[PDB]
Amino acid sequence: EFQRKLYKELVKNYNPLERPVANDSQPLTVYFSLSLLQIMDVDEKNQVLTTNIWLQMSWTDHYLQWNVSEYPGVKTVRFPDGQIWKPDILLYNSADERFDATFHTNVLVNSSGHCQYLPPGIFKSSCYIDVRWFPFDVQHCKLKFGSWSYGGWSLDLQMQEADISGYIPNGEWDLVGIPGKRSERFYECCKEPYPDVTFTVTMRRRTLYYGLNLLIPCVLISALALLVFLLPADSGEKISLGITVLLSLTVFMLLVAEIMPATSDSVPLIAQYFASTMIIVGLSVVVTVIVLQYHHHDPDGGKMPKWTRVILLNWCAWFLRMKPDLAKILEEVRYIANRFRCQDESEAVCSEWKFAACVVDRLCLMAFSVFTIICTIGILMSAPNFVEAVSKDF
Amino acid sequence: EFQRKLYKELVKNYNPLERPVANDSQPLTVYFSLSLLQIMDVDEKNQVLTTNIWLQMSWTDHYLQWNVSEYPGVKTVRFPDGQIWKPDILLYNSADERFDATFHTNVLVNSSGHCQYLPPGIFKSSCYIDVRWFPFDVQHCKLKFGSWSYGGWSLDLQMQEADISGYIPNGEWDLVGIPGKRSERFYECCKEPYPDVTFTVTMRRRTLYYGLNLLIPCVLISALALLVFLLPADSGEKISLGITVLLSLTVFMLLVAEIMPATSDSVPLIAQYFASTMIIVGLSVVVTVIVLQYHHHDPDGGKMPKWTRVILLNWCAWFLRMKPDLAKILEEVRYIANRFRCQDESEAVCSEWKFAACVVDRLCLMAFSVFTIICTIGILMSAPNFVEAVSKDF
Amino acid sequence: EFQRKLYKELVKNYNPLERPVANDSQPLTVYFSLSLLQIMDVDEKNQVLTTNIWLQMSWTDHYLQWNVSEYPGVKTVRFPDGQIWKPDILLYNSADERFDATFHTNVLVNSSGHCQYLPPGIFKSSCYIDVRWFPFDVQHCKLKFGSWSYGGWSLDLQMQEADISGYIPNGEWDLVGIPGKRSERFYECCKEPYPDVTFTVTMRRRTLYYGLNLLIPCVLISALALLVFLLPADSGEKISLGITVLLSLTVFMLLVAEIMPATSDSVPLIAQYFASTMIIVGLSVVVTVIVLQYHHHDPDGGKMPKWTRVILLNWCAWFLRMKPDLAKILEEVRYIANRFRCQDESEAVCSEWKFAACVVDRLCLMAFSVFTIICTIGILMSAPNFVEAVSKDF
Amino acid sequence: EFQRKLYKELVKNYNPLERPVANDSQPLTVYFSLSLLQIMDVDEKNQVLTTNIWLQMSWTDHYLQWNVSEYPGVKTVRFPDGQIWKPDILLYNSADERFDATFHTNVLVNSSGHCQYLPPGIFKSSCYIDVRWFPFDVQHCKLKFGSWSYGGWSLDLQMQEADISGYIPNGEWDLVGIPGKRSERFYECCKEPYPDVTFTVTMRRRTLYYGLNLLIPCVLISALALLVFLLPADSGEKISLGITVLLSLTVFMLLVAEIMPATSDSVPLIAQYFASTMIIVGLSVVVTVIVLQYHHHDPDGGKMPKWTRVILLNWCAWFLRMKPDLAKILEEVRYIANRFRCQDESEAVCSEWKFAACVVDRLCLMAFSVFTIICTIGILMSAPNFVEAVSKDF
Amino acid sequence: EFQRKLYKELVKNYNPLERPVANDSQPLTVYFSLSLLQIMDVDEKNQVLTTNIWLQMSWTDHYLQWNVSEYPGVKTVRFPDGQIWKPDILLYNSADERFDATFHTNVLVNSSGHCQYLPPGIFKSSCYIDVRWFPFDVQHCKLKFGSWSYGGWSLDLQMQEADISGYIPNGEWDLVGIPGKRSERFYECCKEPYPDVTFTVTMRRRTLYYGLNLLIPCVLISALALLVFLLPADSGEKISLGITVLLSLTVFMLLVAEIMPATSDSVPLIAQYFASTMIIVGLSVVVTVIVLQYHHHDPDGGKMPKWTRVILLNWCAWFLRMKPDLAKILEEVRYIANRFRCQDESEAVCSEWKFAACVVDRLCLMAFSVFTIICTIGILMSAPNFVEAVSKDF
Ligand SMILES: *[C@@H]1O[C@H](CO)[C@@H](O)[C@H](O)[C@H]1NC(C)=O
Ligand SMILES: [Ca+2]
Ligand SMILES: [Ca+2]
Ligand SMILES: [Ca+2]
Ligand SMILES: [Ca+2]
Ligand SMILES: [Ca+2]
Repeated sequence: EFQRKLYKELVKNYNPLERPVANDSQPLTVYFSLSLLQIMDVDEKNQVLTTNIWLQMSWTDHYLQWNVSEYPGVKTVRFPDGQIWKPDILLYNSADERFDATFHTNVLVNSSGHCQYLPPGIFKSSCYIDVRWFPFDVQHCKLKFGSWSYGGWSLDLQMQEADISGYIPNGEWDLVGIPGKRSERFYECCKEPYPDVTFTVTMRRRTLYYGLNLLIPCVLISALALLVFLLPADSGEKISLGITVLLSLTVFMLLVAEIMPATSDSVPLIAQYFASTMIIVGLSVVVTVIVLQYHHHDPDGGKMPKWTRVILLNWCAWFLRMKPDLAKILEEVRYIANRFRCQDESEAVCSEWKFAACVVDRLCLMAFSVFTIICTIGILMSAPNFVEAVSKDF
Repeated sequence: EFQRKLYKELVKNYNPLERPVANDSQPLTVYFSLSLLQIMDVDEKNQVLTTNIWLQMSWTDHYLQWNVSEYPGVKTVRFPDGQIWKPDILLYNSADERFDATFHTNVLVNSSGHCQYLPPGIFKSSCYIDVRWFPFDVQHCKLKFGSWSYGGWSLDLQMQEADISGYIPNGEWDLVGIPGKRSERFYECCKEPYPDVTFTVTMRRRTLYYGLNLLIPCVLISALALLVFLLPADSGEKISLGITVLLSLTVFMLLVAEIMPATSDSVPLIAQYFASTMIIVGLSVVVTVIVLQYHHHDPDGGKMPKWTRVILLNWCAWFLRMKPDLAKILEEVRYIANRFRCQDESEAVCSEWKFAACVVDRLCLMAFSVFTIICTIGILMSAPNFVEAVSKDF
Repeated sequence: EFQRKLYKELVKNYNPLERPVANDSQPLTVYFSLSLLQIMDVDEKNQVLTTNIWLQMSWTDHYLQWNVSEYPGVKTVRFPDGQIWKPDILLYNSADERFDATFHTNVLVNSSGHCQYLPPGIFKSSCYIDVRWFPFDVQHCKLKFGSWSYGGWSLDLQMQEADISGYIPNGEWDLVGIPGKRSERFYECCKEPYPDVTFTVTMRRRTLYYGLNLLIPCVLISALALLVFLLPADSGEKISLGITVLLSLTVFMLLVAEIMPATSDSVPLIAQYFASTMIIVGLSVVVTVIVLQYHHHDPDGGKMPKWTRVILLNWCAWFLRMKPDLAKILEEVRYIANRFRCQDESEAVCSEWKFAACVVDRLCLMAFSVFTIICTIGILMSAPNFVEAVSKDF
Repeated sequence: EFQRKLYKELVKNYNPLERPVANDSQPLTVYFSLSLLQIMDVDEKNQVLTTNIWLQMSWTDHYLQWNVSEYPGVKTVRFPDGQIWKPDILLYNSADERFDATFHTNVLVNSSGHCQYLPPGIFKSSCYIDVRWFPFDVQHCKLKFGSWSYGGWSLDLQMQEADISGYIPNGEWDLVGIPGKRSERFYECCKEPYPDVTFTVTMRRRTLYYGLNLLIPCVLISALALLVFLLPADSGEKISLGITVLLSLTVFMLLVAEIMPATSDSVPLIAQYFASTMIIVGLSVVVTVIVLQYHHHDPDGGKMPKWTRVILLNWCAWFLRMKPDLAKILEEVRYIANRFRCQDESEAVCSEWKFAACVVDRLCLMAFSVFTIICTIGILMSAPNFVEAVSKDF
Repeated sequence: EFQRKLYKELVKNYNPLERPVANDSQPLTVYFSLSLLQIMDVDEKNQVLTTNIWLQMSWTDHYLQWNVSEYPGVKTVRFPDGQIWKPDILLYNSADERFDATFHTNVLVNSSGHCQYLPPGIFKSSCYIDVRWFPFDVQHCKLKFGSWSYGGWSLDLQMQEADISGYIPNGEWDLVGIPGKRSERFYECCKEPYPDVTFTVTMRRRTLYYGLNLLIPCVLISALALLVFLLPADSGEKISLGITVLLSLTVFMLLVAEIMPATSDSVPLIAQYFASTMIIVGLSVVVTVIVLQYHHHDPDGGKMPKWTRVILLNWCAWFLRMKPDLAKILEEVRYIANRFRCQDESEAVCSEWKFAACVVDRLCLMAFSVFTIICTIGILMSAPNFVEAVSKDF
């Protein structure tokens, strides 16, 4: 009886085109805020943040006011899209093909004209995603909101603190906070300035998944590449082991190339770590080739340079703690035995060259172990957020 | 004649904005429920549940009432979207870019004003998908529904049991049940509380497909890694077999990484099982390198430590039940034979070192077999739902 | 002059809400049918059938009637969506995010009120896709259609034979037929029953593509695995060949896992055939390891069990049709020759062990050939539709 | 002043439902055509042609006529969708989920009532894509257009030549032409026939990309498979080379399987060429196994059949142009030398068997070279359009 | 009070169909421009440029004028889509399924009738993407804009400089500039010409990511292929190394084939560089086979041609700076020693053939190093933009 009469009196002469203020010269105050429910996806390749957000706009409408004594029990009214004036607040850095992803809902309005409008939405926004320190990265994704066509002389956009009380954690991102800032900017379109309200979502990557799928797999494969330095040369499988580990390393390099944006603003930390690992395994194949040359050295070839027999077989070999008819028979058997003696001297030279290969294996075992550890530790702990990651996520 | 007259009388002065109650101060009771027809997809990567649902809302409309004696044969009427008041019940945790995925249909209304509204829909909802016990997991996906803009003082949302009579089974998920609960919650938006009705779909993963594509393939590949301990060392193919099985293991690790969400709330069971398997095969490559060092040991190198000739060649080798001119000719032939004797002693030392490699193969064959069985059995039967899975799905 | 006057008289007092019958108590008869133009896609992973369909609804409208003598040349009229009453027939098992995929078009209406409505559409429907016999499978995909909100007391849905005259064949599916059936069902929503009309599309998979991409590639790779039994052991490439063929077999297992739905209602025929093939190649690697143990057997190790020298070197080797100073010189040369004699006896034992490996190769060549043929033939001809496939598609 | 007055007079009593003809009994002539701007994509897997098209419809409207002397400067008027009658011409073989992909724009109308309507659009259409001769294929994709609900007694659809003046070439398809044909067909829906206008886009695949990504890579890999016949047997890498080239061949077979539709209307040319190449490399692995059996033949085994020592070591080896105490010492040394002599005869037999392997390598080098060339040339030049391709694209 | 009165007076008799000019014979001037905010994506495979753009249209409306003295404080008004006349400016080369991707917003209008309309949008446009010089390419993507249905006699489209003040850099593309040009063209549709305004976005690819993911990985793999020329032949791993590096090269060839459009307008620079690298590694496998033939040459086979013993073992070997009863015993031992002597001469011939293989390794090491460097440098520095790339991006 009363709800029917109010809806009829409130729409008399109403115009959703008119900005709802008593004095046309003043700007209309609009308080903007939002509630962050869920971070659905951070698309590092497309540089897009997907979020589930309820936006919160509130203002006063001069013409949507009634006396609750004259409409008993009628304290709030509701209006759908197009039936009352709303602020046309849009996400400026939308990455949605439709641009505006807001699902339109009612505007709630109480008897003093106070209007509340909380349209839900799944929003996609453009966010520079800084992959310099990935997977130990912190991202600061901006969500810029402002009236599209109402400047500051017409619409006084004000900011209120973001709501995270109903926020649902994500398993890949720890929300650090959603600080906001109201700015007043000029655009070359217009002489009037246009206020906006930007919310910056500070979200920290959780690193357990990436530790177990990217960082830890790489360390063990790096350790496998050092088993080439422990394989005997006579096994015949050093290059197979080494080059196969190297082919195992490209699957990870393509996994990173597939998830990282194709940008030149910097080189990700993961890229520097995988590139260094692949250069340490790629250099262990180069060293393996040199080792095999020493092991398979032709004894009747060039003698061992004196610099080599001291640098390897003395210094490094100490540091590593390795260490008438009867005369014709005589002539003929002497040839057989002398042939054996020549084979022993050639064999001794071969064993001497083989021992050099063993020393080079041990040296480059130690050398590549130090390179792996320092590069692994140095690259990973160069990230500002590495210590925080191992404390919280491990 | 009568259907035409009723549709004309029923819309006189009607307003789809007005909540349809006789006394404005009372809230309107709305019974919400749903019918689960089909679970279309559980997206574990995007944390999204897709379902085919008919929602069921029912209420009374004070103004949609007629006397069937005055409209003979006219017992029900129908109204499309926007022509009569409806409750704006929305899925709160929608994951649809449009947010609201409901296909709007008629509202059926009989002569006493009882309104029935059953819009079908394909819904996408946000569901925390707990992959801790995957593939023997049970999921509890919530579907939260409530009026967006009508609080409890206006809309008394009530719950009714979910319908599963027309439910069509899925081959990957056994519906355990769809219990629902009506809750009354406060939000920082509003001083009035807002009732909602949540339905939790309890669905058990069926594990035959994952047994045959993830778990069983892994067991056999684990068994293949133990064939390296049975390959003779002289074959020249131990590292090839071992490292190739290890490269066969990464295809599965990338298959899991591709279907699992990138989260740090826990490590899936499948991840722990594949990671342990890859550490058992990766450790069989380390042990294989040690075996080859023993087999290819230089006889003129360091002698065998006394601890090694007892631990392996006595204890473990028993447990495993393995086990003037004529003088110049004399001098020259004595060298040939003594050279042969030195070769036999060197060969005996080599065979002794080769026998150690064989014992180490058998020990690590048994040791890695126990590790594989205990890790396989221990990790799999640590799942609460493993026994149920093998009973129902196998 | 007359078309303008008819469109004006026909809309006087018309209501698209009113069901178009003269007697409100009777149900309106609606004949439903469809024309199948093209099967666009059978999505076995998502269990979705895509089809290009024109639906065919026809009924009578009491108020859309004129005398063609009074409107010369005006024999048919046309009305767009929302301007005249239509039946709200929907696909019940729609898999489209919008649910209703029908493109709305005109309703044609002649002078006696007969209405024809043929909206085209690309439809996606939920279809249980039975992959038990894939790729020799026949599918029976249902398309359930009925009025959403009009029960049987209001809408007498009747069925007419499906049109396939304009059907365009697909290269993967031979349409067997589109039988339909009208059913009358009750739902827990409603006390009134709701008729529906279901069309079952019986479509046979054409198997040439899958013969050439799945079945034939697998047979040849199975034959390659038997070449390991023909490779000499001294080549050093048996495990490389065997395990490489095994790695070639996983690419196919992942191709099947990617196109098959992740369901536990059964194991596909292709899964049983590839799993058996991979178990025959995986068992040829196990047997290869045993062969290499025989070939590389240490002659100074355990002697050959008497059961082995009869089972292999007699039975199977027949079946397969294989088959003062002068005394010091004397002492020293006798050692050299006796050392040679011991080497010959050790070599004879080695050749004896090598011959056992050759016999085992031939036995397991024959044994695995029979297993491959019987498993290949047995699994493939266990399909009811295998004989039909080779007759029609090959 | 005049544009305002014309828009007001022209809509008086106008009805967009009425077909715009003076005599209702006559059909309305509509000239249909189109402008082909760009071929966006030919989807061979989904059998869908995407094109950027402007459609061109023109007709006369009896009621949209004015005297330009009475509306000075007003020579054309414009009307948006729904405000004037339009022909409901649709693409019949649309593959778009919405079915109708036309972007609606104004209808231009001059003073004699002539209406021009050029809606742009991105269209997806169903096109049988004949992959028999891929990548040297020519496709004839039909675009069928006709009024959905207006038959020939109401709408006289006429055809005009297609415009390609603003056509923008594509790098994969050379437009050969867009011939059109107007047809008059009957459908089982209706007793009246329905004219349509079909345009067939004849487009020739440009083959440079596919020459460099499919055909040329395959030829070189085929040539690599012949290097197995040049590898010495003592290298120990024949199977590794051969089987690795075979694994290199499957990456291409899966690339083709991924881009080709899963159809059984024929076997593509590329499929026959890759299948023959893989059977020539797969047969070079079989022959390699036979070669290794000859090379590793046990000298104490079965003698060489006389047919083998003539067919290979005579004929083919000519064609290929290959080619008291002193008596105890005597007894003992005679054994040593006779043992050497037996080793030489066994070695001579081994070298004889090794020479057979070399001849078989050279024969099968020549034989597989001829097979590769004839199969490569024969399969490729069996395409009708191969000569055109190498002339235009190379 | 005044905003309400202006919105009411301004819509009296207004028609959004009427072009807003005082004199109908004159064309309406419209200034078109745009603001480039962000380049979202350059799709080289689909030939589509995605951009975030605000379009800027401005014109005068004769009927939207008021005296601000009569409406105090009312200086601007706003109108939504369909309520006032707008120019129907469309992107001509749109690649969006909807064609028009513009998000409609208000038109701002001040008291002298000046209208400003800045609809945002995410636009997809067809752009010929010239991949000839990829990854050192510069692209010139056109965005053609014009009124769809208003020709030059009605709509005088004028151009204004593009705004890039709010442009946000992209990590893959450096915006070089957005020059625009206004053109007046004729179309076969129409006798009247139709102005358009085209903006060409000149964007330079940033090459760090592609240097590290495509170019640098390829160089090192090319260097690895040269390690085959340093591996000793006795290692038994030359083909394994060589062919494995060749299989490592196909992963890159498929990565390029996946991101490049399938076009025959040219061969990309990356394609020529990878194809040359794969032909240098593929030719190092051919040369490796020849080397192994020399190393494994049968000493009892054909002698070394005199041309070979000079070209390799003299010239190239200097350039490279490589370098009664007692008579029976006598007869028997003479055989043993003469057998040894024959083995030494055969061994000397073998070592001579082995030395040739070593020289060929060193020659082809140097030769392939020069080929790699010249092909690497020559192909890369043939790009006009290579020097700019290394200066700016490295
Ligand atoms: C505008 O109105 C004011 C007061 O009503 C008047 O003085 C002024 O002349 C008007 N301007 C025009 C251009 O008519
Ligand atoms: Ca992420
Ligand atoms: Ca699932
Ligand atoms: Ca299919
Ligand atoms: Ca194509
Ligand atoms: Ca790009």
